[PDB]
Amino acid sequence: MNLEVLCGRINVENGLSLGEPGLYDQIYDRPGLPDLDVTVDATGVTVDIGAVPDSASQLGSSINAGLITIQLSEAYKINHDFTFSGLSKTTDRRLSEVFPITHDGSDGMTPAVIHTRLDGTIVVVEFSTTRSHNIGGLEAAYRTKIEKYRDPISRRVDIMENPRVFFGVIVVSSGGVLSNMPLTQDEAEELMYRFCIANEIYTKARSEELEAISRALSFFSLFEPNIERVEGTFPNSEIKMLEQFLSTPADVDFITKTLKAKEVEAYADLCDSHYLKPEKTIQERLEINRCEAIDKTQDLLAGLHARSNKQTSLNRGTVKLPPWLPKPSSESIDIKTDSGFGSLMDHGAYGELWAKCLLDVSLGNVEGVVSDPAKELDIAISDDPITYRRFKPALSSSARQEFSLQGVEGKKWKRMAANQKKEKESHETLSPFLDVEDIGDFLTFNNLLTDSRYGDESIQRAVSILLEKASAMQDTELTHALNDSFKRNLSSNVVQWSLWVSCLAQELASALKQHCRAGEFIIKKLKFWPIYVIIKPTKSSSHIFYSLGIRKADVTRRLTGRVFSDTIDAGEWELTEFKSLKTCKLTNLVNLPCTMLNSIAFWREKLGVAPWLVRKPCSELREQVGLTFLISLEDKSKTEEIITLTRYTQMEGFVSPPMLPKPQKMLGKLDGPLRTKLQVYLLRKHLDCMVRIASQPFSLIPREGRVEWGGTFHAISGRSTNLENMVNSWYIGYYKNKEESTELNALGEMYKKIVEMEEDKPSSPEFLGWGDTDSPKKHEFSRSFLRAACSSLEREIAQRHGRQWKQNLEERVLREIGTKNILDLASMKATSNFSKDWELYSEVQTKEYHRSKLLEKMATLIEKGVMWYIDAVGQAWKAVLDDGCMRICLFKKNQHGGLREIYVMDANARLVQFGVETMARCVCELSPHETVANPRLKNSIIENHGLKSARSLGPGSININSSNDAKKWNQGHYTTKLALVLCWFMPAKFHRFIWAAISMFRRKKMMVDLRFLAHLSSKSESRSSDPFREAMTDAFHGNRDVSWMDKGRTYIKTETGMMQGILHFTSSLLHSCVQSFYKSYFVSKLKEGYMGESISGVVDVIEGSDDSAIMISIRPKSDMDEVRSRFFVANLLHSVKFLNPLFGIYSSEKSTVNTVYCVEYNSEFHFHRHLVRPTLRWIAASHQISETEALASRQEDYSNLLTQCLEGGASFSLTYLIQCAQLLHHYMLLGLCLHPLFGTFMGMLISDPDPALGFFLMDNPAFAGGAGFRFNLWRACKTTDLGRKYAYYFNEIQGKTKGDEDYRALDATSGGTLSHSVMVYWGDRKKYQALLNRMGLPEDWVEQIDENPGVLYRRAANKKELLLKLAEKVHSPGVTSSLSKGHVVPRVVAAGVYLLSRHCFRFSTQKASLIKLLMMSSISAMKHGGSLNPNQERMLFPQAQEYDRVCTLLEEVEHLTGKFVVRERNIVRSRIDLFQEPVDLRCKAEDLVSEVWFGLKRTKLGPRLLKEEWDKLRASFAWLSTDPSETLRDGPFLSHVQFRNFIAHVDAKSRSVRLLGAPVTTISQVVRMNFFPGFSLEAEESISILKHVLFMVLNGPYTEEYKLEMIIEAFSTLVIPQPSEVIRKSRTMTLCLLSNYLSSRGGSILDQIERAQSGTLGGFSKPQKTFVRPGGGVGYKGKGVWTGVMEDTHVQILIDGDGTSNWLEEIRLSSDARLYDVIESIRRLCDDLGINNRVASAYRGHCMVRLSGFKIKPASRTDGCPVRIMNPDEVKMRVRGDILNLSVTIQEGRVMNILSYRPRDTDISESAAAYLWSNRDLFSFGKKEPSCSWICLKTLDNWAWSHASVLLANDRKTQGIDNRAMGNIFRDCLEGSLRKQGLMRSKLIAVELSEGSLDIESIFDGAPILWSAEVEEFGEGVVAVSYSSKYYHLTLMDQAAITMCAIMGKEGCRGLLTEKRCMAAIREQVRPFLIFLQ
RNA sequence: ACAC
RNA sequence: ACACAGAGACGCCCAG
RNA sequence: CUGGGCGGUCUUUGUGU
RNA sequence: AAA
Repeated sequence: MNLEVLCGRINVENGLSLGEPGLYDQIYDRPGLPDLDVTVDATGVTVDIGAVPDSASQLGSSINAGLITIQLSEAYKINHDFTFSGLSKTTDRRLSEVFPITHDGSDGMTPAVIHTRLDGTIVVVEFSTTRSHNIGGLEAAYRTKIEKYRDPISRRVDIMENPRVFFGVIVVSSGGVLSNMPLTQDEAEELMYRFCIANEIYTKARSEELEAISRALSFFSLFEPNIERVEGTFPNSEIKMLEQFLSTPADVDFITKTLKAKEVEAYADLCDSHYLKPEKTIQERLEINRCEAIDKTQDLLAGLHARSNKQTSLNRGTVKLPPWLPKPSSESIDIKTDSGFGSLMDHGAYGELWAKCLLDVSLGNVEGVVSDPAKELDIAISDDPITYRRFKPALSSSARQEFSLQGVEGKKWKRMAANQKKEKESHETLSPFLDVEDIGDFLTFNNLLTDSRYGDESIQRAVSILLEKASAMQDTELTHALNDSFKRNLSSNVVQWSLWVSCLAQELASALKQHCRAGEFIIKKLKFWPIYVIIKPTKSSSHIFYSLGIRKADVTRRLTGRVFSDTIDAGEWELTEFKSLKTCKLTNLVNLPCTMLNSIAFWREKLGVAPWLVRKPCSELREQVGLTFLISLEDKSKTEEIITLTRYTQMEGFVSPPMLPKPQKMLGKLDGPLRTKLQVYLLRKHLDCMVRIASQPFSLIPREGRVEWGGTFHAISGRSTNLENMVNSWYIGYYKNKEESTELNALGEMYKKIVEMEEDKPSSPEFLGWGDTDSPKKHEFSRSFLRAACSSLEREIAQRHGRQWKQNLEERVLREIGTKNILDLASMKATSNFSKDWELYSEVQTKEYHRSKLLEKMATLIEKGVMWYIDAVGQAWKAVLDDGCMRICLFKKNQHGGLREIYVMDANARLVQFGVETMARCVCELSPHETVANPRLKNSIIENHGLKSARSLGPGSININSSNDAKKWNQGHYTTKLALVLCWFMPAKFHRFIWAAISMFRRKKMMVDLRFLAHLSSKSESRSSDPFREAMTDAFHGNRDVSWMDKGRTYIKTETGMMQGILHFTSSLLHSCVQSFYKSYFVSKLKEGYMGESISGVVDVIEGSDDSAIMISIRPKSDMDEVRSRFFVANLLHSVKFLNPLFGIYSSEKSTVNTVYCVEYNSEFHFHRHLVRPTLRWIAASHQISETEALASRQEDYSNLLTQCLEGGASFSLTYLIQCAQLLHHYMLLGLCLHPLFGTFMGMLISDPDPALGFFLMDNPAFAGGAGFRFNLWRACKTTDLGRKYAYYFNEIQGKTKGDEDYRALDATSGGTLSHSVMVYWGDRKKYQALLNRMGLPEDWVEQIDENPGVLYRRAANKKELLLKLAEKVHSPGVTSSLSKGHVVPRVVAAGVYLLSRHCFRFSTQKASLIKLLMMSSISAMKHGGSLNPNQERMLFPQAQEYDRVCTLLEEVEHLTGKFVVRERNIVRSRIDLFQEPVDLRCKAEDLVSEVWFGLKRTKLGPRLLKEEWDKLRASFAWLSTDPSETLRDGPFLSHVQFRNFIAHVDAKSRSVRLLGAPVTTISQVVRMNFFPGFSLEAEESISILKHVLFMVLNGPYTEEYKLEMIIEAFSTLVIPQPSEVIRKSRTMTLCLLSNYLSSRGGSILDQIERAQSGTLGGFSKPQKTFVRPGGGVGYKGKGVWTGVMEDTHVQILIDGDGTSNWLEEIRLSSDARLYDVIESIRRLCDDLGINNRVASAYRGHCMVRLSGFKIKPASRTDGCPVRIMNPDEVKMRVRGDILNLSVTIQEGRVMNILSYRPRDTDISESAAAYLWSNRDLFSFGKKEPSCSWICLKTLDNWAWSHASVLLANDRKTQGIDNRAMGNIFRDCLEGSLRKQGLMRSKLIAVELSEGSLDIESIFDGAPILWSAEVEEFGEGVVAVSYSSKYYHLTLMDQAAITMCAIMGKEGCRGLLTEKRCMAAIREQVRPFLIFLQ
């Protein structure tokens, strides 16, 4: 009954003892069984245990009666669970805790019992049970459970000083207890009786990576959704339809007939809508289309004018801020004027209070008018110790009335006649005939781009000084020219206006939180400008009101145009009426100057204008810049809809014959109330563009392979421009703020959208998944079509994947669900607390609903005893089923698209939904054409398609594309259909749970905002015009009946649709099924169509969720063939919209069908080879910051936003200008225009430039966004006093400098930045403290983390560690702190007035300021006077080698001397890889620390290498100790959390940047030909020269003897350093070993090769046969072995491959001494060489240790690989076909290569060729001057080429020129050279009854016929296969090619290249040009 | 940051 | 002034 | 009909990459 | 030369 008694029943002796197995047998005459009940429901297994029968031996004492609960997850092991429910420990312990770590790979195997016996000894007891009625099973179990632990315990006890260790395996069964301990027979009999009870319970109830599989399998097998309850609970939830759909086939007659009907309907609509028979011509068809567009537009205009307020002339500005540009100056308060404060009284109410304020200020105090610079100096110097000016004016009644009209004090004057009049008139729509000429005149003529002549001003001087201090790192003239361009942009008329507007908004944001008494006003002066603002602050949520007053003798300049609102004139002064802004609108105002700078820079770069040249602006720049200015200032949600729709509108001109552009479709969304002038102007321009593009398609102009579109134009302005400018002009509206506050008068559109499809729900359920339908109405579908689509996708997946795909999918989903934890849930996402309580209004009117985070629910679940995710599914399901509904809350996120309808989710619903989401995500990852779970397929389907069509069809193939969308993708997908498709794509076990989960979605009670219901219930009268408002009001008040109400409740019921987002993969899988069925149908129709001649074609489908693209390519043979094929493909693509309603899709009207060489899948516009992605969208989002605890993380986020701009296609100069704008934004949020003490902070920053102290690191101009914050930090450390400060800090960390208390930056953030500066306070911790004390976490988590540092690298063992990790995640600097947020930027910028001088920055107890911290560091960093040694740097910056390599390339390109050249059409997305993980480290720091402290195999180094890496890490930190506890006491930290953060934060990361440009060391090409569009930058060691030589040495026309001779010469002449100790496949070590083999300046060559490879010396003694996969890549299949020497042993590893898998095999060894190091090294080697371990070895004979999953197998158990124990003068150089193999010529039959070297195309540089050419009298290639032009990149002119041709002749031989090599070398090189400028082409039964409009001839009249237009394929795959040749970037004979072209005209050999004829006799003129080929 |  | 094919906000709580 | 002090105030951000 |  107690473990300690039987534990102490043993004797203690030296060494491990396995005991003696004692056989037991029952003798006590067990009477029978107690009361046993099985009640397995979904919530668990409740077993009722009665009183045991009375026994003669009185057994069953500890089986006392009661109720015991067993979870369904832990039901696969119930016999063992209940057998030992007694003496089992109430804790769990790992072997690494009680025993020293040996790194043997079996130290994580936790046993059942680890008992620290009371004699200071250790014992282990392992339970076991066998279900066999004999002793043989007992013996087998005893043997297995003794071999599982006999050896590792011996390994750990050899080290242990006291070997007092005993092993305690008990083999319990039905018959006997085989044990090596002396057991009391009563206790043994009791345990046997418990096992018998558990066995009978298992019978009556059943009716590391393997445990999760078993748990999930047992749960899903035993889980029982109450379907009988479910049907009565949720509608349409019967399993009968599901099993019928699974059972019955698809009726082929129904599918056939429906296909015929839909196809003829599509044909009829195409004929009658796109202007077909009676036969017309394209001109008159376009004229009729234009007339139809005119008719529809005038109908819309009439329908909008009918609902307007007439009033053709109306006055209100579109930018409600005054147009004045004042000259900045020093801070001063001048009040008195010439006329005095007596003329201001007689000018109105505004003048009255503007005189009152000035009278109060002048005859009073100026405190609060401006922030004093002295009052805060005393509080900045000091330690541990906002004041707005307030005045109440006279306020006559008329003035109060006028203020109440404009919003000020406007609530008490609510029922006045004038106020009610204004309220009546404010709800009146305007008219599209508004006569808007002010805006049109403004966007042609405006002074915005004129310079303001304001170069020297205080804000400009401060920003310029900061810019120069940033630029101090890079003094190149390139940087100065870009900085002068930025200064010139900064001096413009519009940015000098936006600077004071941003200052005004920054002052207003801080003033917003302040509150005033009734009648009070606040007067403020802008910092640098003589502008006075009177501020009336309401509640912070409410609007804040401002009036602006200026001297009017200081208004030096005014922005031109009538768009700005009018200003009251007070005589001397200019005043403006009070205007209103709230928090959301403020974001655009603060960010206006950066926005305008990014816009002028973007458009200047777009229009070919370089930054360095200064020119008069053109018209188009004014248009775009003014439009951005206007739309940014107005910030209204209706305005940006028009431009986003003009995107779709101008996507119609790419539609080709036989269809006409039909843009008028978009008018169904343009019908919306227009309440401003800019909206009317946008509507008018949009309709004019609509008419223009309806009257004429965008012309396609074929060229010599190139295809272009012409006639493209701006939507909102007349000017015609390039296609890129139009595509980027579409996105302009994105400048408007994405997040805007939703008022209570809104959200009615949301409820209208939700319930719109609810009314149209069908009542007969026969068509909702039961029967087959033709033309369903709004929600129905046909199960035959659904089954056909899912069967087609099943066939496609089974073709793509293996035939066992379902079994592996089941294993995948079970492993995913089983490994899920509760802690992996939560993640601080909002949930819904809607329950039965809230469902009754006026019960809940008193209390206020609050949404809560999932973290609290997960805390309650953790305290509930639930640890895995699968243990809480049953309780959540029961809670849902006991409620009969799922509860959903609502929020209105605003998206740059239309609008979002976000549905929040209840915690239990989320728990149930997560499982089916994972189940659908796995099958989506198995799909071959989806993108959401397969990110790869997005760029590998639309780009492979050109290559695939090239193979399948042939050269000169015409492509047709479609772009399909969905307009009602959220509501319309009836849950039955999703459940049917999903259950079709699953095994049978999952089907029940899946169906039950989807059945929950049938009823979705959604909470309506209680504040909205407060005013809905208070007004029983409906009034209004929109019928939905009246419907909801009547339904609530009950004088109407709708399904979606229940007579006075707070929930709107809903039966249809899948809520937006919560199902993201089931509907994606459905859409993939639809796309696959469409592809199959298209293939079937293409194989037989148009009279039966098979139109050769390929169709490739791609889909996400709603956006999809169908692409069909064809290759015709004649004009009639071309036109008929194009018409047939057009019909196939047009039938999609008609076939779609058979599924629940409902094709959108924003789709684009029948486009030739254009496709827009996911906003990536592929216009033939040109790939266009808008950069304006990411340039607009450049300056949206996130809240930061530290200060360097803000700059890191800025860097991420800049890098995203770089991905968008922005030029490097543009990227640098955007970062210059970001600098200004960072300093403005820091306080550059609010805090008086900023100047002192600026001076402090100049002396000490430090990241995380407010200094901004500026990137190099040539490479701007490619390199993250780490590279900038490294460069500044190399070349500033930041190196001194970092060295000081790392001396504090190393411990050689005390520097106690303040300083000691012992904490680091992401991106390798360490600082002790953090503003934890962040405007207090009320919400944080509420979250902390609401959850029952232990507030002493650091004390248990210190004593148990194990849980920082392990997933989960027990609940206490789960609670510790939860407490860690609830105190993380980012995960919990950042998540709480509203509008981030105003909240941040409001802190700019106290951040600089107040106590906010904690020392990472007391708080201080930025100034205080800088003054404290002013006596530390300067005083330190050190530097960074290379070890210190190479652990502060592990990637330093790549950093200096990149910096060398960047340093080379500085000079601004270059040529504008011709632009490149091809334009693709290359992935240049930079800053790869360095190889000379062998591991990372955190995983190495985990290996040393706990023995977790995260690194792949073993005991010797582990010890070496630990030795150098000790060299880094002398107080690092193996034992984790001794490290915390010595090391300068506070807890293992701080140590873990510090270790993990500074590391090497695999940086990768994608780009957009010409296809492609490779960094230099991007540096040159990406700086500006159409401008090469034209910039003017030892191993680079060696690489450049050896590339053409191995790849060249030379002879093998001459090859190796010049190899030896090149190795001897150059100087190569000694090799290093790398861990992976490197080439520098191979070059060094190759050099040292010949120089012989070291030891034995084999030893150096062995140690260079970290102890590995071997190769493929028996290689494997090579097969070429489609793309090259010779793969290794067959039988082969690998022989070498690992760790002073002899290995013969055998490899076997059959397909794309290279699973390993029998591992032959030579001794058992160092198996573990051999295993680690062999794993490393197999990872580098591409050898996995999945297939178990076929061998099953004699073996000792198996190998499966690259893990140690303790036993032969789980059969794997049979690991069997059982001349430095013959080496040479093979040189045998461009591989420099060395070989050992090991025992006869094998050659055993040891080193390889493959010269690639990258290793070519300009300098090396010139230096070799000059040093021609230094090597052996100086002779044969026709050669060494193959080694050095030369240009062979007429005489040199004549010399080469004379040398060639027919057949001549030289020393090493060989024969038949010059032929193919010249062929490849010069065919590629001729391909550069052109010349040689690159890589060369629903029938329509044959009716015909005019035999499809007049339909295509005047068309650019394309089947003879030599058009090329498009796709990054086709630009790579053209560059796949090893000789592309060579200029061997290019002048020869241009002279050939000049000789033979443009045509010349166009014949001979195509068909052999030029004039049949040319001979001596161009004979060598033909000798080159034939 | 994007897409629902 | 914001929001709106008229729902709201234009300050909230307490004391007299 | 006048005064006062409070207030990341309130939740405002779901699902996946 | 295997991604």
